[PDB]
Amino acid sequence: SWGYREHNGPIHWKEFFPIADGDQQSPIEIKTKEVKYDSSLRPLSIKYDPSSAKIISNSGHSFNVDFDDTENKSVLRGGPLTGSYRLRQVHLHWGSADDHGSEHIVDGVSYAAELHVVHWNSDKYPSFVEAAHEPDGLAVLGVFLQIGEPNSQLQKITDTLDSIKEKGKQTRFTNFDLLSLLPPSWDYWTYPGSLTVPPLLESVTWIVLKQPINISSQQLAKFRSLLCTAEGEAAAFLVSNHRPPQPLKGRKVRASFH
Ligand SMILES: CC(=O)Nc1nnc(S(N)(=O)=O)s1
Ligand SMILES: [Zn+2]
Repeated sequence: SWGYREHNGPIHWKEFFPIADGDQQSPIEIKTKEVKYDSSLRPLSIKYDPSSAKIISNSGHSFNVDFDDTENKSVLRGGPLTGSYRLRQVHLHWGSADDHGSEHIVDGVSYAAELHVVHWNSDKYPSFVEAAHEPDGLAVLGVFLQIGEPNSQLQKITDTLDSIKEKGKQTRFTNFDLLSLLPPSWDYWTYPGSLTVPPLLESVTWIVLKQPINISSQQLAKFRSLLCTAEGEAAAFLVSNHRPPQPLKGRKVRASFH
């Protein structure tokens, strides 16, 4: 089974999922010199209801804050999107050390971590499962985290880490102000890509914010104390869970800003 360890890591993924070498894989390196502004891009419209969050858990590959997507209370619209995309989950990627943990990298630079807000096209498809199999089915908002002062908006999440240390563990997580976690500026880059974890489906319209948010070194270290293994099973820490940048393959990276 896949993972981020030496024997089941990203370089080995093509062995289980041939699509790992697809033409629209994520993440990628964003080279600002090659980015083209597109006036046809609309401003992002983000409406998040704090009552949407339901639970947080350890999937074995990251922590997952799952939201109730039966309702249309939390949705993402605008940007490069056509229609409304319902909020589904929030998770985080990091590396074994502060100097290299983000999935997407900018001009050869890796941030310390990267937050992903996963949405699906509820306007066209019946469920996230089916949307995940369509080119225009998913939209993932990426937020870079860079080392800085402690971020009090992460406390709610970090306080639960011990209760979901083991893979499979979960605890109730509600009344979460996701919006306040985003940077003040929503300027972003967008390109067609895929999920960064198996099944690596190429159904994602990526929206990566340019402005990063802060996290202290102490805070980030807590996520590395999570295990990618289950209780009663041989232990292994989830010290790193980011996929290396993938070949752009001629895709166009667009900027919503000048
Ligand atoms: C259930 C679900 O959301 N699966 C995902 N797989 N990859 C994702 S990511 N890292 O590309 O946002 S989300
Ligand atoms: Zn992710």
